[PDB]
Amino acid sequence: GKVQIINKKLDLSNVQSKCGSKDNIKHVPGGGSVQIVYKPVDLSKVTSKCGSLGNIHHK
Amino acid sequence: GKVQIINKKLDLSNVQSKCGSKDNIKHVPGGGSVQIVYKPVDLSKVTSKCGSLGNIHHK
Amino acid sequence: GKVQIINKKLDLSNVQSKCGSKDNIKHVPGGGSVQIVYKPVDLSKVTSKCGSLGNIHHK
Amino acid sequence: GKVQIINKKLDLSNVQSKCGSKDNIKHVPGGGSVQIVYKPVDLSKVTSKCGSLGNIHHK
Amino acid sequence: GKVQIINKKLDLSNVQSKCGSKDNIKHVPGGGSVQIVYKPVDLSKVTSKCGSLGNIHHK
Amino acid sequence: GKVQIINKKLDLSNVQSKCGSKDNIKHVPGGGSVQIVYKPVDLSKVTSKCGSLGNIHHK
Repeated sequence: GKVQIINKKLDLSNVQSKCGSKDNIKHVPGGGSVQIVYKPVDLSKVTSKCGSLGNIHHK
Repeated sequence: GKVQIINKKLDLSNVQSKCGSKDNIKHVPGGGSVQIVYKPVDLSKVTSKCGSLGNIHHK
Repeated sequence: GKVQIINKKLDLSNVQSKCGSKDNIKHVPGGGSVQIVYKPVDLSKVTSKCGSLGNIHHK
Repeated sequence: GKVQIINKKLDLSNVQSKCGSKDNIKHVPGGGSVQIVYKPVDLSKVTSKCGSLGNIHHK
Repeated sequence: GKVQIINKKLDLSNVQSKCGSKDNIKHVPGGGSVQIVYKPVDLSKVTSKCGSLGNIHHK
Repeated sequence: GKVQIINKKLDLSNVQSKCGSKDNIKHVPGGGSVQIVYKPVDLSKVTSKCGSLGNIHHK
């Protein structure tokens, strides 16, 4: 009678990245009173080398 | 009688990236009172490489 | 009777990138009172390379 | 007696990029009172190379 | 009886890019009171290259 | 008997780009009061090379 065939292959990916990240004072609603005092002296050399943010295949 | 065939391949990707990231004082609704005092002195060298933000194939 | 054949390949991508990024004072609704005081002296060299933001094939 | 054949290949890409990125004071609705004071002194050399923002094939 | 054949091969892209980008004081609805005071002395060299923003083939 | 054959091969692209980019004070609806003071003293040297904003093929 009837015949049916299905093949699927399915990749789904969702990548958020920050190579070498620094994040400061990230959220301040400020209800009532808040005070923040911070220095630093950073002198910063940053190096970062992110890999493929990906779906990837080889050879 | 009747025949149906399907083949699929599907790759779906969503990507967000920052390379060498510095993020500062990121959200301040400030509904009452806020004070922030911050330096730094950065003296900063940043180097960064981001790989393929991608769907990718080799050989 | 009836024969039907389908092949699909689909790559779907959404990408955002910031190579070398510094992001400052990103959102201030400031609904009451806010004060922010910030320096720095950056003295800054930035180098960045972003790879393919892509769907990509080689060989 | 009926036959149907379909082949599809589809790439769909949406890309946004910055190379050598800096963002400052990105959004200020400022509905009450806000004061921001910021320097920097940058001395900034920026070098950047954004690769193919693309659908791409080689060899 | 009826034979039908379809082939499709489609690349679709949407791209936005800013090589070397500095973006300052990006959006200020300023609905109450805002004061922003900012320098810099930038002393700045910028060099940038953007690769093909494209659908691309090399053989 | 009735036969139909279709082939399509399509590249479609939309691109916006800037090279050596700087954007200053991009949008100020200023619905209450705003004051901004910002220099820069830049000494700016800029070099830039945007590649093909295109659908492209070689060899």
